[PDB]
Amino acid sequence: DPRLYFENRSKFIQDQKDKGINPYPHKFERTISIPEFIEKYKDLGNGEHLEDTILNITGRIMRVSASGQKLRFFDLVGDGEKIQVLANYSFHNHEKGNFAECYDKIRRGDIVGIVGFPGKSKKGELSIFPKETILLSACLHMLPMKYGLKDTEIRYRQRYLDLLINESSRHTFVTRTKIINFLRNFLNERGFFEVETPMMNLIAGGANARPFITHHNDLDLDLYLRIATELPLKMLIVGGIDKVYEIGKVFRNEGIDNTHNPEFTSCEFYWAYADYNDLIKWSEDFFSQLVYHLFGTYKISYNKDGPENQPIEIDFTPPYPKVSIVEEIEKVTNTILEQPFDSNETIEKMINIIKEHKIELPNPPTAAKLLDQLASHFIENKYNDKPFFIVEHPQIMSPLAKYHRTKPGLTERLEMFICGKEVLNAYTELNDPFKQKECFLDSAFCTSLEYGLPPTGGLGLGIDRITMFLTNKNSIKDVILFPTMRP
Amino acid sequence: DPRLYFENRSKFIQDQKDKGINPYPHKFERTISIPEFIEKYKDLGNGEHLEDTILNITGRIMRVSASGQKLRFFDLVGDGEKIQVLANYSFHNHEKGNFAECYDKIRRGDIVGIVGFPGKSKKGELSIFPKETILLSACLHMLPMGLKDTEIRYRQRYLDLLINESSRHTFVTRTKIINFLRNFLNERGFFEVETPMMNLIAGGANARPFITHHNDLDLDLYLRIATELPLKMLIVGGIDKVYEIGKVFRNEGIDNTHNPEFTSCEFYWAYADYNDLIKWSEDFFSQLVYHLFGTYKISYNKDGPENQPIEIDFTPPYPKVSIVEEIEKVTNTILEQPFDSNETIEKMINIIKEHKIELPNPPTAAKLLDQLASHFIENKYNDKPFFIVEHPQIMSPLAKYHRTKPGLTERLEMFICGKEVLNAYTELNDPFKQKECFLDSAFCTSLEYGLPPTGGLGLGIDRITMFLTNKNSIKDVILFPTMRP
Ligand SMILES: C[C@@H]1CCCN(C[C@H]2Cc3cc(O)cc(O)c3C(=O)O2)C1
Ligand SMILES: C[C@@H]1CCCN(C[C@H]2Cc3cc(O)cc(O)c3C(=O)O2)C1
Ligand SMILES: N[C@@H](CCCC[NH3+])C(=O)O
Ligand SMILES: N[C@@H](CCCC[NH3+])C(=O)O
Repeated sequence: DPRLYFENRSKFIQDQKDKGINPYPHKFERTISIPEFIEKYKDLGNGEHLEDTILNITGRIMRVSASGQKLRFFDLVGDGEKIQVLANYSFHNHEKGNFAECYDKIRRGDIVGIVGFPGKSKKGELSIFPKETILLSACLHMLPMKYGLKDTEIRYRQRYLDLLINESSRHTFVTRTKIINFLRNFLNERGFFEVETPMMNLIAGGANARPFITHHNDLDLDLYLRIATELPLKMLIVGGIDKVYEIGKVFRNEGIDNTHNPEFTSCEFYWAYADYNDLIKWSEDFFSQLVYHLFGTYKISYNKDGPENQPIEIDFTPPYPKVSIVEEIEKVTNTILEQPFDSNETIEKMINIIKEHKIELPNPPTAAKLLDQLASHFIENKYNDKPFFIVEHPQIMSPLAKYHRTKPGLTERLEMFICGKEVLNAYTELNDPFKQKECFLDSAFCTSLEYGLPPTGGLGLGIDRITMFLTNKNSIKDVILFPTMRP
Repeated sequence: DPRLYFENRSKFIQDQKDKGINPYPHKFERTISIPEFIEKYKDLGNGEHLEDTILNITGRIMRVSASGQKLRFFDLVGDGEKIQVLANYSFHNHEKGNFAECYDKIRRGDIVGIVGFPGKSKKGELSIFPKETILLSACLHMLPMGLKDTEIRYRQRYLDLLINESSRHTFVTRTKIINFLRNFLNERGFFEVETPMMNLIAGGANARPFITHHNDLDLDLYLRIATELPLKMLIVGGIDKVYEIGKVFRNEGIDNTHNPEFTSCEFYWAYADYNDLIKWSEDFFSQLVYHLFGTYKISYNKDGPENQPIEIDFTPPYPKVSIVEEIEKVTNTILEQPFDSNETIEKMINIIKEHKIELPNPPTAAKLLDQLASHFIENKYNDKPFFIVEHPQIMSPLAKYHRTKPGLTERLEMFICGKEVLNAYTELNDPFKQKECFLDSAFCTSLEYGLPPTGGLGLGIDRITMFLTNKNSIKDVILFPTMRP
């Protein structure tokens, strides 16, 4: 029980090897899985056995029970579904070892191949009746019980233990790929095209973050890891790919939070001849149909304050509330910020309302980062009953967004927030090389615009944050398999 | 013409802004795309006009030709398809400006917005009849008129995708291949996942890894060379059918068939053996080739686009050869075990020099066998893909020992024109038989909880698209490959 269980099971493998019994066989020819076994023999008669249809099935023993040395009860799991094993001495093929020698050797956690027939016990339990039982691979360690996990960080370290004990985690991850599959098929329906852009570049462009640094030995270059796929995707639209998208990982060297991770899955599409309204119409259709594709209703339950407090209802019914960033800030505080924002009359007009409201000052106090913290404390945690948009950002905050059609100083940028956390960022791209801020971003992108970029609108998604709200999870390490951990 | 055209056009759009014309308008809503335009109005009569059905279309001009200053001819390209522009003077709206100036400004490469009606040309071409054309995005640089076989096509792919209609046909099939692969595995109950690309140790293959540093934890991490270890750990977790189409990073040479980062897919099939992996690859490759072309045989310019092309027959089954057996037969020598013994190493050292082959340093057991297989097995059959099977355990640290032949494993490698596009074997699920479980301890411990008998397979997506798109270099199937400044 302490640590000696790892020793005798290890010697048990050696005792089987010396006696001539190979403990890890090569191939077991199973003819039926467990989920299909459940679907095929679900409505059998209580006590009915199908003796003429023998089946070969595999699985992992999760409960070892006995009753008289000649009747042994097991729990065989596989692909998230569970059936019972009713090993009876009279049904055992008395030609491959003794019954006791064939069943006293296996314990909890062992992968075993079963040769038997389907049937239901008198208690009404669908079970497989093995005439032959062969150990495929033994579990040398002591597996914890049901509620002996999902507490410590052993899940984030050894996820294979968390996937075999808690039905939640398996449901968290089958819904994660269900989202990615729904998102991939959603774009393909609109004629989008999936591509692959490089991840090791000589410049860190696309967003605002802190990059990584690696080195190529055969070339002697110190390359930067990407933070987004903004620049290469636009170059492909110049190449004729009007509808293009890409799903993949992006790297960030920021602080690790419950919504922040060193690496996470990104998704950016770029729609040619699409304006500001085409994006919000695309966003409201995507999130609404997604939660309806999963839960059958636009209203979902989500414990915002951990599993210890009551949840809050998140309504995904379009249209979502649109909010202007500069217009809402100057109303809740009645501090009129006149453009230009990078002046000196207004840059401290908002400094005297961030330290006056007991909020951390962001250094450097640039007009772009001041409006960011002002929006993060006055607009973000506004509508938790339903997601909302923060639209019409200033041009100081979005150096890659096209000028607004009428309103000066602003742009057509939009950010969707769920429970106050950004999960979407979209704007109409700035296809003017002369009205650009950075070309006076690498030259590979500045030269790409000089060849002609159509009026394009882009959008980025946070899939790792989306799965958090769509699975009632509060941490970023719950929605990814192997999060970065400290030894 | 040099940069003067780019600098004259840069001033040309500057004057257009001063005159009061926006060269980059915000929105111009189009009603129908160019591919939809062809699929609808193709069955018209030569010269038939539909002057009542007006449409809003967009595209990029790739051809400018004058003809009597009354009819202007253009080639509008959009989404890999082309249409003609019949700018008849009688149909032009003269209120929007001078008909001469409204079309003398349109150069090659400009993105324009056309408002007009469909129909066929006088000669019989499907054309669009613009009532008015408005420039939305101007191409300042001169588009290369086709003298494109240089090196700039790798650094500036957007130029290579507009001028060469052939390269767009190859990158569209690379997506169709991945779309076929994902659906192939998903239709077989496989469950796609995502393993972290930044691991504490690089494992799963045999290559030098890239190493970066995190600024919050202040320890150096290794970029993955293969998703092998994190995937089979999910097999221990209950996912009996798991795969991951993604990217890996290997820090080594850059040749026509090697890139510092490439796309690879690896699926792990529980309760499947070596015979199940051979049947899968034979089925997957034959169905993929037939899905793209309609036949199992294809043509491929192995020696280059100028030399004669060879044919590849993807009709299953494919030949299988044991690596240790065929090497002994072609060189008439016997390589007794152990393969890393001084006597066997010496024989492998000499045989490659009797036939004048370079020595792959370091002269080890695996390196000598790997070189002995590339210059004696992979270059003998090119008409069909073939499997090189039953590798020694010294060449495969993670492959299960052969169930019948001692000293070997149940490995299989598929080759096309002598290049490895696939690798598979039954996974070694015995934690004691691993020489290295005494790699990382975080993976050997996962085997201690019981790994069922499974069989994994790896695919080289970038190499597979090469032989299916008739490309000699791997940089031709990658959008933006690694390029030196
Ligand atoms: C491209 C998308 C657009 C939608 C918004 N997200 C936000 C992104 C920010 C972030 C920073 C970080 O260092 C670590 C993170 O895990 C995250 C994260 O998960 O989310 C970005
Ligand atoms: C997992 C797959 C399947 C099994 C075989 N291939 C081989 C892989 C090796 C490689 C190294 C490199 O530095 C660069 C490369 O492009 C490649 C490549 O394209 O192919 C690996
Ligand atoms: N790349 C942006 C999202 C897309 C913006 C519009 N092209 C980001 O990382 O937030
Ligand atoms: N990781 C292997 C492919 C899978 C081999 C079977 N586990 C490679 O890079 O070649």
